[PDB]
Formats: sequence, C-alpha cells, structure tokens
Amino acid sequence: DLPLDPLWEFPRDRLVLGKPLGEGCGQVVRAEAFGMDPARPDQASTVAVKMLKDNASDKDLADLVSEMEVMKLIGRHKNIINLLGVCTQEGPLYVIVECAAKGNLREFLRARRPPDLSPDGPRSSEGPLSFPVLVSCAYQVARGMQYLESRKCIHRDLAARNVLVTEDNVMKIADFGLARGVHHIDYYKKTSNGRLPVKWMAPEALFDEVYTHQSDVWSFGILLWEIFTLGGSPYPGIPVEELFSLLREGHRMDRPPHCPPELYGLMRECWHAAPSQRPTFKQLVEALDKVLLAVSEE
Ligand SMILES: C=CC(=O)N1CCN(CCCn2c(=O)c(-c3c(Cl)c(OC)cc(OC)c3Cl)cc3cnc(NC)nc32)CC1
Repeated sequence: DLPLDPLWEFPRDRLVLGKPLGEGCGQVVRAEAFGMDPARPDQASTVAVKMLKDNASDKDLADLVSEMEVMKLIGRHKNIINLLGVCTQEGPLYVIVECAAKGNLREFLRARRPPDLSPDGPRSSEGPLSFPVLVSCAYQVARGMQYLESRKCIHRDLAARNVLVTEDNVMKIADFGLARGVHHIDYYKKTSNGRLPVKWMAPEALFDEVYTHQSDVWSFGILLWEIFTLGGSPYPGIPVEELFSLLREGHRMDRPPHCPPELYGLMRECWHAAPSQRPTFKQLVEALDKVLLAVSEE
C-alpha cells in the first residue's frame, strides 16, 4: 500500500486517541502521543490527529494523502500548524500535527470581548484584549502567511476561523494545504457556524476564479477587520446577492469602532481592486511591525 517514510513515520501504538476537535470535511481528533521527541520516549504530549471518515471514497483517501505530502514539503514555521508525524503502516492513515489549546482566532476574540457590569477590583473596565496584543495577533498571521508564500503556498480561504491559537497565544495558520475545489463553490452556502466564506474572497477569485498570493492579501485584509471587531462577521447584514452587486460597484467595509486610522488604512490597502496595488505579506509584516514597536514601553 502506502510507502514508508521513516523520517515522518510514527508508531500508531504510541497514540491514544481522544475527543474530536471540530467538523472537517476528515475526522480531527485530539490525541495523546508518547515519545514524539525520541530523546524522551515515555514523555506525553498533546497532539492533533486527522483520519478518514467512516465510509470514505478513494478521493477522500487521495485528498488526505495529498494534504499529508504538502505539509512535508512546506516545512516548519512557528506561525503555522506543523506536521509532527504520520501513521501509514499496518492500520488506518493518521496525520499528526500540532495541537492548539485555545481553538480558532475568531472564537478566541469573541470570547474575550470587553464588559453595564458591576465594577469590582481596580480593573473592571479592562478587558482581556489590549491593542498591542491585537496587533501582535495580526503580525503573527502575516509572518505565517509570508512563510507559506515563500513556499509557493496559496491558502485560498484565509480567515480568523482558519487561524489557531496556542496555549501561549501564538497564531498558527490552519488548513493551508487543503484542496478546496475552487471550481465548484456554492457562494450562497452558509456553513454550520453561520459563516459565508464568499465574504473572504478576492474579486479576481470570486469573479474570475483567479487565486494568487495577492488574493490571500485581500483575505488578510478581511481578517484584519475581524481582529479589531473582536470576531465580527464581515459585511454585516449583507446577503450574498447584495454582496455581488456591491463588490461590482466597488463597495468596501466601513471603519470599525475603536480602530486607529493606521490599521483601517492597511485594511483598505489589502482591498485595493488591482492586486498589484495591494501590499505584499512582506510589506504587511513590516508595516505591522512598526506599529507593534511603537507601543508605549513605560
Ligand atoms: C473545513 C470545514 C470544517 O468544518 N473544519 C472544522 C474546523 N477545523 C477543525 C480544527 C481542528 N484542528 C485541525 O484540523 C488541525 C489540522 C490542521 Cl489545522 C491541518 O492544517 C493543515 C491539518 C491537519 O491534519 C492534516 C489537522 Cl488535524 C490542527 C488542529 C490543532 N489544534 C486544534 N485545536 C482546536 N485543532 C486542530 C477543520 C475545518
């Protein structure tokens, strides 16, 4: 059956599968792994494991294998979900990646929105989220995307919900190696979560089925809006039908409340019609870095 890759192959009996982590289009499971670091063979670690759905066609198998091989080639970076190991021999196909304890960025932000709350303590009107951390989140997603771009990897669905947050609040770009079938997209279809993925698509991607890294930049611009709305849904109260014509008329989202003009400027820059007139991820990393270092250091 599948070829043995000793560099990545991990003994399946060293896995202890646990509770699911989400939906997927295979099954994702939180698992316990022993000896992932071969220097510490009896040391436990929490990982994420992707497997095949019950009654999976040969396509579902080919998709996961394809996704497995993409992650091998892209390599390691602190701001993406990294491949840890695989199980290809003598049993079902397992793909083992890093686990993000705090879930996706959208839920992270929404669950940490600021407080008519009865004031206790010295910091009652002080929410968990502060401006510099928000910028840091944006900066990390940018650096992560930059790495992917350098690996000639286009995400095609960059969004706050496709960014994962670790125990130490590190942003990791999720699901970057998926074959999402961009020729059969139901633009009207609303996900289980209530999301309309069409709201993250660049015009050249939506209208012309053209994806580039500049297409991801457009998406990143939408992600920027999500961050500083603390998990707000883009184009509020606009159904897909209206979004079509609005985008054709060149409509853009308004400046969100409590958002400095520097960042709304970057958003609008990412939403420039001409892809060449949008910033690169390298420029985004640099721009966001300047804002990050401009914080008051007491
Ligand atoms: C697409 C529709 C959908 O409805 N959904 C539900 C939400 N979404 C679940 C997040 C659960 N989840 C993953 O899918 C992965 C993960 C990632 Cl990103 C990979 O990218 C390359 C690859 C991979 O296998 C190869 C795994 Cl297994 C890693 C991961 C780490 N941590 C956590 N904790 C919540 N959850 C993860 C999966 C997509």
